[PDB]
Amino acid sequence: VCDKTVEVVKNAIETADGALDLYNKYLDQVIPWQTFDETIKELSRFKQEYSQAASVLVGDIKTLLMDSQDKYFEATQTVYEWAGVATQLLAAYILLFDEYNEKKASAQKDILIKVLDDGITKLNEAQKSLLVSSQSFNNASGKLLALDSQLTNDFSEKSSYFQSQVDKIRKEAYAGAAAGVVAGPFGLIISYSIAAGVVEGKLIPELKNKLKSVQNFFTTLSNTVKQANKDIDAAKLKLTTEIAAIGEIKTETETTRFYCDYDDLMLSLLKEAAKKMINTANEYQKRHGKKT
Repeated sequence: VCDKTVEVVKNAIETADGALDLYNKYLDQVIPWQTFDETIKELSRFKQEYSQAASVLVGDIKTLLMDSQDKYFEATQTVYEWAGVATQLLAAYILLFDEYNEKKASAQKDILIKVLDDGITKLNEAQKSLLVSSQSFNNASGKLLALDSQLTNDFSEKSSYFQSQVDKIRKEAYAGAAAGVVAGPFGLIISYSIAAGVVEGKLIPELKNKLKSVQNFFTTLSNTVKQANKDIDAAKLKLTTEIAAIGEIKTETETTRFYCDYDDLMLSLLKEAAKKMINTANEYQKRHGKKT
């Protein structure tokens, strides 16, 4: 009757492991969290130079990115705790094979069920955080679209904004000395001969270039936020399936007798299945700050 018991336990461990791996090898990897962290820290740059409307957008975008990041870490710390429970519990599971008996088999059953049970609990808590993270990415992406529209309007050659900058640069250059340099918006530095229009219509292309690069930046962020959103959505969807499968597996395990006459292969296969999740959990915790 062993091979059914073996099936159940292997499936239990591998299923739990696969859910953990949706964080460990998917979420932690395919979303550029680090890039987002750098971006958040930079977004206040040049805040006073944006139009009133653009400024509000950029600000709101920053907050929403901070929230998305905060929520992914909230998810991470919940799953971390499960990982820590799983790694110690599965090591005990492995050791209980030593000088096996019916008591130890019963102990193994309690251990597996706890790992599954704690898993369902923690992963479900984590889902709520992932959903919020998702909704903040989504709201951010919408605002990034509005911002792109706002900037096209602002940076348009015939706009009040753009003209207000062209003449500011001109005034400073006429009030300055020849063969100097003039500072513009968003960091721009220009040579006196470009600004004063010694060669007419050659200052504007410099301003256009700067403003376009600002817009290109927000477009790159938009593309990256949109992709992050699909990826987080795909993971949390897949997690809903896996959480439910863990639930069915827990119920089956509860009605499963662990004490049987396992052959050598079966023992090895069971130990290996447990070891693999232990490794996954250790790699996860180490990435998220677990110190030796």
